[PDB]
Amino acid sequence: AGGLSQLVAYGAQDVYLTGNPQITFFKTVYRRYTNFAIESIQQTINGSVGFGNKVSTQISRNGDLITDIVVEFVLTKGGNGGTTYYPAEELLQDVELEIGGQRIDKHYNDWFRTYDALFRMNDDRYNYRRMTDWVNNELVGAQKRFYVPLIFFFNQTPGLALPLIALQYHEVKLYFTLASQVQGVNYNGSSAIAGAAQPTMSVWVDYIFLDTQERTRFAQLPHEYLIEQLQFTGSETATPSATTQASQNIRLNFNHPTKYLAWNFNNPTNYGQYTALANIPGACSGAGTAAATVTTPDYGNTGTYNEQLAVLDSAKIQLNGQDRFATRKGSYFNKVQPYQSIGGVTPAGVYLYSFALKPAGRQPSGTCNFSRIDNATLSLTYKTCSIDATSPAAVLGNTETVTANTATLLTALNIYAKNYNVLRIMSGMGGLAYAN
Amino acid sequence: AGGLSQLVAYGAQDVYLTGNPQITFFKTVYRRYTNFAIESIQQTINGSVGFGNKVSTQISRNGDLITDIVVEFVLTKGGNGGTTYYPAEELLQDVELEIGGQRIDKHYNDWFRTYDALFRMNDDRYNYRRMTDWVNNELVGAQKRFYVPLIFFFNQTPGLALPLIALQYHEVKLYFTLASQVQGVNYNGSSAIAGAAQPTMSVWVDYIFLDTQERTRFAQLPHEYLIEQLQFTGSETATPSATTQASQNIRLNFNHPTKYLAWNFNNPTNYGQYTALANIPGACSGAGTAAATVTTPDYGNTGTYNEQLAVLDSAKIQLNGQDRFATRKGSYFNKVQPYQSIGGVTPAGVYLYSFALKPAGRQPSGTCNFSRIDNATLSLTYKTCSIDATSPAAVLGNTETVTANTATLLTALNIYAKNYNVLRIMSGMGGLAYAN
Amino acid sequence: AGGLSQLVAYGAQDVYLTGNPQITFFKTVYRRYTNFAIESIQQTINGSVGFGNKVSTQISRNGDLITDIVVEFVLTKGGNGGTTYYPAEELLQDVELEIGGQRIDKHYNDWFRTYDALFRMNDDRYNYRRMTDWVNNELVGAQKRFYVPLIFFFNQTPGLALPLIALQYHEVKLYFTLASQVQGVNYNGSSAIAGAAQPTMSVWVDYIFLDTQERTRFAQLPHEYLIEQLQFTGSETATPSATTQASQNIRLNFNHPTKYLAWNFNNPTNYGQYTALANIPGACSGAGTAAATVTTPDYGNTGTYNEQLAVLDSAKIQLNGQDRFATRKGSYFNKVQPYQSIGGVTPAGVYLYSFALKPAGRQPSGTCNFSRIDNATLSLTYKTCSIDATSPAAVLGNTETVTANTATLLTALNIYAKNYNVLRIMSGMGGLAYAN
Ligand SMILES: *[C@@H]1O[C@H](CO)[C@@H](O[C@@H]2OC[C@@H](O)[C@H](O)[C@H]2O)[C@H](O[C@@H]2O[C@@H](C)[C@@H](O[C@@H]3OC[C@@H](O[C@H]4O[C@@H](C)[C@H](O)[C@@H](O)[C@H]4O[C@@H]4O[C@@H](C)[C@H](O)[C@@H](OC)[C@H]4OC)[C@H](O)[C@H]3O)[C@@H](O[C@H]3O[C@H](C)[C@@H](O)[C@H](O[C@H]4O[C@H](CO)[C@@H](O)[C@H](O)[C@@H]4O)[C@@H]3O)[C@@H]2O[C@H]2O[C@H](CO)[C@H](O)[C@H](O)[C@H]2O)[C@H]1O
Ligand SMILES: *[C@@H]1O[C@H](CO)[C@@H](O[C@@H]2OC[C@@H](O)[C@H](O)[C@H]2O)[C@H](O[C@@H]2O[C@@H](C)[C@@H](O[C@@H]3OC[C@@H](O[C@H]4O[C@@H](C)[C@H](O)[C@@H](O)[C@H]4O[C@@H]4O[C@@H](C)[C@H](O)[C@@H](OC)[C@H]4OC)[C@H](O)[C@H]3O)[C@@H](O[C@H]3O[C@H](C)[C@@H](O)[C@H](O[C@H]4O[C@H](CO)[C@@H](O)[C@H](O)[C@@H]4O)[C@@H]3O)[C@@H]2O[C@H]2O[C@H](CO)[C@H](O)[C@H](O)[C@H]2O)[C@H]1O
Ligand SMILES: *[C@@H]1O[C@H](CO)[C@@H](O[C@@H]2OC[C@@H](O)[C@H](O)[C@H]2O)[C@H](O[C@@H]2O[C@@H](C)[C@@H](O[C@@H]3OC[C@@H](O[C@H]4O[C@@H](C)[C@H](O)[C@@H](O)[C@H]4O[C@@H]4O[C@@H](C)[C@H](O)[C@@H](OC)[C@H]4OC)[C@H](O)[C@H]3O)[C@@H](O[C@H]3O[C@H](C)[C@@H](O)[C@H](O[C@H]4O[C@H](CO)[C@@H](O)[C@H](O)[C@@H]4O)[C@@H]3O)[C@@H]2O[C@H]2O[C@H](CO)[C@H](O)[C@H](O)[C@H]2O)[C@H]1O
Ligand SMILES: *[C@@H]1O[C@H](CO)[C@@H](O[C@@H]2OC[C@@H](O)[C@H](O)[C@H]2O)[C@H](O[C@@H]2O[C@@H](C)[C@@H](O[C@@H]3OC[C@@H](O[C@H]4O[C@@H](C)[C@H](O)[C@@H](O)[C@H]4O[C@@H]4O[C@@H](C)[C@H](O)[C@@H](OC)[C@H]4OC)[C@H](O)[C@H]3O)[C@@H](O[C@H]3O[C@H](C)[C@@H](O)[C@H](O[C@H]4O[C@H](CO)[C@@H](O)[C@H](O)[C@@H]4O)[C@@H]3O)[C@@H]2O[C@H]2O[C@H](CO)[C@H](O)[C@H](O)[C@H]2O)[C@H]1O
Ligand SMILES: *[C@@H]1O[C@H](CO)[C@@H](O[C@@H]2OC[C@@H](O)[C@H](O)[C@H]2O)[C@H](O[C@@H]2O[C@@H](C)[C@@H](O[C@@H]3OC[C@@H](O)[C@H](O)[C@H]3O)[C@@H](O[C@H]3O[C@H](C)[C@@H](O)[C@H](O[C@H]4O[C@H](CO)[C@@H](O)[C@H](O)[C@@H]4O)[C@@H]3O)[C@@H]2O[C@H]2O[C@H](CO)[C@H](O)[C@H](O)[C@H]2O)[C@H]1O
Ligand SMILES: *[C@@H]1O[C@H](CO)[C@@H](O[C@@H]2OC[C@@H](O)[C@H](O)[C@H]2O)[C@H](O[C@@H]2O[C@@H](C)[C@@H](O[C@@H]3OC[C@@H](O)[C@H](O)[C@H]3O)[C@@H](O[C@H]3O[C@H](C)[C@@H](O)[C@H](O[C@H]4O[C@H](CO)[C@@H](O)[C@H](O)[C@@H]4O)[C@@H]3O)[C@@H]2O[C@H]2O[C@H](CO)[C@H](O)[C@H](O)[C@H]2O)[C@H]1O
Ligand SMILES: *[C@@H]1O[C@H](CO)[C@@H](O[C@@H]2OC[C@@H](O)[C@H](O)[C@H]2O)[C@H](O[C@@H]2O[C@@H](C)[C@@H](O[C@@H]3OC[C@@H](O)[C@H](O)[C@H]3O)[C@@H](O[C@H]3O[C@H](C)[C@@H](O)[C@H](O[C@H]4O[C@H](CO)[C@@H](O)[C@H](O)[C@@H]4O)[C@@H]3O)[C@@H]2O[C@H]2O[C@H](CO)[C@H](O)[C@H](O)[C@H]2O)[C@H]1O
Ligand SMILES: *[C@@H]1O[C@H](CO)[C@@H](O)[C@H](O[C@@H]2O[C@@H](C)[C@@H](O)[C@@H](O)[C@@H]2O)[C@H]1O
Ligand SMILES: *[C@@H]1O[C@H](CO)[C@@H](O)[C@H](O[C@@H]2O[C@@H](C)[C@@H](O)[C@@H](O)[C@@H]2O)[C@H]1O
Ligand SMILES: [Hg+2]
Ligand SMILES: [Hg+2]
Ligand SMILES: [Hg+2]
Ligand SMILES: [Hg+2]
Ligand SMILES: [Hg+2]
Ligand SMILES: [Hg+2]
Repeated sequence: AGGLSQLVAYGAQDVYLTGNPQITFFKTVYRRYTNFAIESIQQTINGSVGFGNKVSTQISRNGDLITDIVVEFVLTKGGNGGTTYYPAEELLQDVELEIGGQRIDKHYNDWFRTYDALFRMNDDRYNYRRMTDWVNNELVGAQKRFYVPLIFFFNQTPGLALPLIALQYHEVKLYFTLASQVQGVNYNGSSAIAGAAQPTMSVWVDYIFLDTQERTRFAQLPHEYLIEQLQFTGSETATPSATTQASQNIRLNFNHPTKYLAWNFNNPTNYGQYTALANIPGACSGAGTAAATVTTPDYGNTGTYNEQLAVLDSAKIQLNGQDRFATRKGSYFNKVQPYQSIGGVTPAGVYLYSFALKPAGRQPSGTCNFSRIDNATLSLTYKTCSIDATSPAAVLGNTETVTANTATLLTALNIYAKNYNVLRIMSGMGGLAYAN
Repeated sequence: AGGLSQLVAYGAQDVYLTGNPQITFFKTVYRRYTNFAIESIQQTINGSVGFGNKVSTQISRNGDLITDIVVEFVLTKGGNGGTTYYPAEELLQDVELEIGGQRIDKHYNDWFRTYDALFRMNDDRYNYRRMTDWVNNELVGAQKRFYVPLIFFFNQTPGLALPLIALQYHEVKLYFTLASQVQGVNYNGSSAIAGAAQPTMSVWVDYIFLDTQERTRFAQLPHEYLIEQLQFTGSETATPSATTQASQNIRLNFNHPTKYLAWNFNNPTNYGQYTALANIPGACSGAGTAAATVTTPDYGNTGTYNEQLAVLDSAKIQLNGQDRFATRKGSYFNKVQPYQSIGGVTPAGVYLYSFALKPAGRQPSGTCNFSRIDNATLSLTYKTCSIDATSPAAVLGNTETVTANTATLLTALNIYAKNYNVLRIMSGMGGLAYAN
Repeated sequence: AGGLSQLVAYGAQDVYLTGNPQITFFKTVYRRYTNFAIESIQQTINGSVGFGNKVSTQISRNGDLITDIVVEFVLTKGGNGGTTYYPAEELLQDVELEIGGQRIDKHYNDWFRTYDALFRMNDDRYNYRRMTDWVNNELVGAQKRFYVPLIFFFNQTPGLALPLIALQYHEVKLYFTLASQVQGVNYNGSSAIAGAAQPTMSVWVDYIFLDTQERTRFAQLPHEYLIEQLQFTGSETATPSATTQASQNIRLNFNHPTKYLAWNFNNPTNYGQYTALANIPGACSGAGTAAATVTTPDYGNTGTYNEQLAVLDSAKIQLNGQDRFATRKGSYFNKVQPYQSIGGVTPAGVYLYSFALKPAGRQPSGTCNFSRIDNATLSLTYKTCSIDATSPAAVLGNTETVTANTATLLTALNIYAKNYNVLRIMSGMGGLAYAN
């Protein structure tokens, strides 16, 4: 009886499962690895740290490899609860990775927002906001230390750790541009906050110290790294109409085998506003009260999952004038494409089309070579922004192809593409195999 | 100092960890794969799309393999906030997969509910409800597009992608039965909603386009696929008593090496009602107010994690009249079995017993061959449904082996079993190795 | 067009991705494994089950291997909503694993709390609280069955399943110490709850039944298992000042290759209180009301993510009087270290420093050999606990290096280290390779 009686229940169908076993689940043999040690070491920042200033850092050569890099910010609130939306993230307006004077990759604050909306999830995503925002209803004057993790290729997996020991004659530098205006810190809307403190900045790089055997191999041998890059093109959204469905074709200027496309429609006035402001809880300042105004967002709750507030009705991609796939609704690129390939949840206003089975995985799993495509076009059709944004009854009770009239503020269209490339390192110098 | 001083701290105990390294964490070699492309292509639906109608689709032969399949529904609300509970999921009452006239698998809406409660989790599970329900407090008349992803074997992993190119002489068809009554869409309780719109349906299949090398291999070579199937038997729950603990033995008519058993006790009147209605927040219409009534649920919040509202007190399985394991409480099959083998959270009223170490994984990891068992029995003991469901003090303050008196409405008992089988494909035809 | 036109877009850059394929994503070959069966079997408990009592269990030899072990508790509430905080977890004050009279590992209730805060996440972590607490606003007299899963080496992965069949001459025993006072069960603060029921205890061990081939191998062959252990040292926190920043150096008495360090500052009066009590929602009894008192916590909401309520300002580790790394703020060890190596979220007051790339993984990925270090020191600097804890305006609006004046109650400092060891099993006896 019990367990033993099930073992005896053996038949011909078990041959496909347990006939002549190859593995066992009850005796794992663990792999032995190369000895190493990790140390997070502070870097020197060249230039004056302040709003709207450009600063740079040349990575010191303390260890053999480098992996994670974190930027530390200390900021002080200028408003009360819900008046900030990822201020530390917005503050890092853009960050450039350079090896031997050659640009390897460059990221932007809006990419950090889009990456977080697509590829982070669950408690990890909430911990990320803890690192970049006030999430405890803090008031005016609250001061907090923030941690912005970089997400370049060697930051995302130790298997791509950048070998400083093999880059003897090439310096590795990071160029930072700090934002000038950050909501809830030094600016409230367009009015500056008097007495707002300048930010203080610190840069920390995690180093790997290798044993003698592997150290000598890294220094003497040539290396090839399959790395990822970011491509970004900022376009102007066609003005959506309250009487007709506007359309638009954007020529895609991308290169290299590309894993996926990701785009959003954002209002440049408000960081992360990817959807239309409306008079429903969390969609505008003072929503559901006598002070409701759809001109100003509920900053702490700028994001939403309500597809009704998204502006894109349908979209498709064309290759040399032919449909790459049949037109799908905007919700397909927001819900189904992340469901099929990511497995998290993406707020409305952020869209994905994946060429890869696993776009979040480092291992390649399907790409499109945009370097071999003469014409690539993103065809867009917008909803009819005819809903009264001040009426919750109208916003919460409407049809698929209409949206709030405040969608006309979503004037900026940001399209991102994540591609692969090869970083060859030999004779103390690094270089990308393909420029375009 | 720092990192380097830890490397020198080397001893005899490090031999088991780093002595003669086999792997390194800092130089990942990625695998090269076969070139391919994905395209989601719309299918033709034969038959009239409407409530209570049967429609079918014969998969067109555009590509070499097929993977994901999504059913698109457009629906209009008939009620306000919290008056729908997975309407798009319920609408797809059952879906049958057929290859060459032979049934390969068949799923049901209640299986989608049970699968979601057991194997989906976190943001992925919330994104799934976004695809199948209104989650933004929408009002009467709100119209939304829904996406119901199929979960047959080739839908769940690209490694089991169905090769249409190798099924030249066998058609692959899907048979859909649409529900007749869906709460919050065309029916409110048992009263039809006047002017309710018929649903519109669309079926999309993702195709894989293979390169010439692999294309020829798939078309000429014989193939064997280790696939999964669903077995379902619907039984009548024994009437639980308010004065004694009712018991019941259900003979299990299952076959094949089975990964796990999953069952629920549901009230057929309400979709997904797996627990007793009670006068506590979220457990009945107007709970905690003067309009509270335990005859009608809070539809938007039909599920619960409160074990007190579950009807099963204890259960065990018997093999040929002998205990397969000692009796455990119903909470064990709801909490511990998912904890030990799934790692998510399952609402009360859904129970699991796993024969596998990893029942959610496609790779087999332990099964029981129900084809070699003459008698398999699920022995059940029910709680004494003697709690006053209208009293929150009684519901929120009671003992282990009692439940709310409204548990007598949980009359339907659905038992599911997930088994393995072999799909052999050769000479343009597919066929299952084992029928029973 | 469509998918097929992308396949033709092939170039020289695709050689690194798809040139001469090694793998395919569309034909997974699953591994065949050794046949087995699982059975959860109840154990005998020696000694009287009660608050403050020590009981033990000698594992019966029903099967070949053992894996998961769960302790079942039945408890009755003595208070209303939010008056319990993981009572089943606290009740299991400490549990010792012993093989042949030799201690293999020993865990504590505070380790369960710290482990849950660091390595559990998402729905799994919420399901764990369902197994160890009331989470449905239950009132006085509610009785619930709880499940405390053990987390020794063979409990966490079946690949380390303890082979009873190979331990013929060594008994495997578990020694439990039950807590004497549990908030919300038999004690309210320091006042006992009259008529509180003694707990009832049950111990269940999951057995693996092996087939003849593998059974004989396990019984005759020598075995080596790479297992993990817990090291714990309890220290007294230096009294933090409201006028200066107190500091403290703790000599670390640890051994073996250690994966990570984890520590907290807790108030022994309240289970899991890792942060200072304050007059903000969820931080003290009756917070935000006329009955607010920072002397008593909101038990149901004892944890927090608000770094302001944490007492540690900065910390670093020293090796033989030299900095192992540069000083970082306490939030770094609470936010960044879990972000970089765990990927969840950790409440404030729990700190991590990892020597491993993946400290939650069983496969070793970097350790420090504390057996080869003569002096290891944790250097601590505390915040100035000068904030008026009774003032929400002061707590929610302050600077980085200050905390609430109630932080002086965080007098206990618990430091944990997770190390590796080798369990050798031969001739029917088990033994650890290294004692220190
Ligand atoms: C994003 O989503 C989150 C999750 O829903 C929101 O948080 C929730 O808000 C609703 C709460 O019920 C829930 O508990 C909370 O989780 C978030 O809302 C915004 O941020 C929260 C923290 C609130 O801000 C706090 O609001 C209270 C203010 O305190 C003042 O309140 C006055 C009524 C008192 O007279 C005055 O003395 C202040 O309070 C005292 O100090 C506070 C800190 C103590 O807690 C309190 O003790 C109890 C007093 O000390 C003794 C805080 O300064 C502020 O940080 C939201 O504010 C809304 O909800 C409050 C419950 C309500 O009181 C607020 O009304 C006040 O402010 C509005 C203007 O905002 C005035 O018109 C009104 O007269 C009153 O003064 C307000 O309804 C925040 O939301 C608001 O501001 C946002 C800014 O982006 C946005 O504009 C939003 O639409 C607004 O609703 C969401 O951002
Ligand atoms: C499942 O769990 C969710 C999470 O807890 C619940 O959502 C929460 O509900 C409590 C809120 O505090 C919280 O913000 C919310 O997240 C969910 O509850 C159900 O769905 C929500 C969205 C509510 O429904 C909305 O309720 C308000 C209705 O609006 C009318 O309200 C009247 C008071 C006004 O006079 C009238 O003008 C309407 O409002 C106007 O229109 C709305 C859309 C605008 O927002 C409002 O502007 C502020 C007005 O415009 C100017 C909406 O139609 C409806 O969709 C829950 O309703 C409960 O909570 C409300 C806060 C409260 O107002 C409700 O009372 C009204 O309805 C009840 C009957 O339902 C009447 O008896 C009462 O007189 C009043 O008219 C109500 O207490 C929903 O819950 C209810 O219905 C459920 C149906 O399955 C179920 O029966 C449940 O027990 C009910 O409580 C949960 O389902
Ligand atoms: C941790 O975080 C959780 C998430 O925020 C909290 O839960 C939330 O609490 C706020 C709610 O709005 C929200 O819905 C809920 O999710 C949690 O709070 C604690 O636990 C919850 C469940 C509440 O406890 C319940 O509170 C109501 C009590 O019922 C009595 O209420 C009286 C007003 C009635 O007169 C009396 O008849 C009782 O109610 C009747 O019985 C209940 C069960 C029925 O539901 C009710 O029907 C509607 C009546 O039956 C007809 C329950 O016994 C108790 O379990 C929190 O309590 C706060 O919030 C309540 C909404 C409010 O009513 C409470 O006030 C009562 O108690 C306080 C003292 O606690 C008295 O001073 C006051 O006069 C009144 O009697 C109270 O404000 C719980 O929080 C409190 O207790 C904690 C103990 O650790 C802690 O001390 C905390 O600070 C307190 O606020 C959080 O723990
Ligand atoms: C947690 O956070 C909450 C906010 O999120 C805090 O509440 C805020 O407090 C400020 C308010 O403006 C705001 O509305 C409120 O949200 C909370 O603080 C404590 O709780 C509140 C409710 C206050 O308690 C009340 O204090 C007044 C007492 O009444 C006496 O007042 C005298 C002036 C009269 O002379 C005397 O007769 C009393 O009044 C009478 O009796 C009361 C019950 C009747 O309602 C009233 O009717 C008109 C009178 O009837 C004859 C109340 O009993 C008590 O409940 C906070 O108290 C502070 O703020 C008050 C506005 C202020 O008046 C208080 O000063 C009085 O008490 C102090 C000692 O506390 C005396 O030294 C002084 O002479 C005066 O008597 C006081 O500044 C509470 O905060 C105090 O106590 C806390 C611990 O309980 C804590 O120690 C804090 O630092 C103290 O400030 C937070 O706990
Ligand atoms: C989508 O957005 C548009 C633009 O914002 C919005 O239309 C605006 O609605 C407000 C109105 O003042 C503006 O003129 C209009 O542009 C639309 O709302 C819905 O469609 C419009 C055309 C109205 O429908 C018409 O109602 C009157 C009725 O005689 C006529 O047959 C019908 O077509 C909206 O109805 C609302 O506004 C009317 C002015 C008002 O009279 C209505 O009250 C009647 O009906 C309600 C129930 O709907 C009864 O409770 C009441 O006693 C009375 O009979 C009503 O307030 C309509 O919105 C309303 O219906 C939709 C679904 O069709 C949703 O449920 C809304 O929540 C609900 O307000 C948006 O859908
Ligand atoms: C489980 O479900 C059952 C069935 O619904 C429920 O019993 C129902 O309770 C309501 C009552 O009207 C029905 O007859 C009964 O079927 C049960 O509740 C609990 O058990 C019953 C037997 C009552 O206990 C008895 O209370 C009276 C007392 O003299 C006697 O010694 C005791 O056994 C429930 O107590 C409630 O209902 C009584 C009618 C009422 O008099 C009680 O008030 C007294 O006690 C309360 C505190 O419990 C005092 O605040 C008050 O001043 C007075 O002294 C009380 O309302 C009992 O429920 C109560 O206790 C349980 C735990 O035992 C829970 O905390 C409840 O939340 C609480 O209401 C359910 O447990
Ligand atoms: C951190 O904790 C400390 C200790 O708890 C706390 O200081 C306590 O604050 C309360 C006060 O009674 C105690 O003496 C003090 O120990 C600190 O709060 C902040 O710093 C102190 C020094 C005060 O600043 C001073 O305010 C008066 C002003 O003339 C002077 O220039 C300024 O330095 C706190 O201000 C509060 O308490 C004062 C007694 C009161 O007069 C203030 O009201 C004035 O300012 C407020 C806005 O700040 C106006 O709305 C009001 O009309 C009036 O002009 C005020 O209540 C100061 O806290 C206040 O400011 C900080 C940021 O500096 C936060 O926003 C607080 O939320 C806010 O209350 C804690 O930061
Ligand atoms: C969106 O459509 C709404 C309904 O017509 C308008 O109310 C709104 O106009 C804005 O707000 C109103 C109140 C007026 O002040 C307008 O001048 C303003 O542009 C539209 O944005
Ligand atoms: C923390 O600092 C607060 C502000 O000074 C004090 O109120 C608090 O003192 C406690 O509470 C007050 C109300 C008094 O009762 C004190 O005796 C008590 O110690 C400090 O803990
Ligand atoms: Hg393309
Ligand atoms: Hg418009
Ligand atoms: Hg079986
Ligand atoms: Hg009953
Ligand atoms: Hg060390
Ligand atoms: Hg202090």
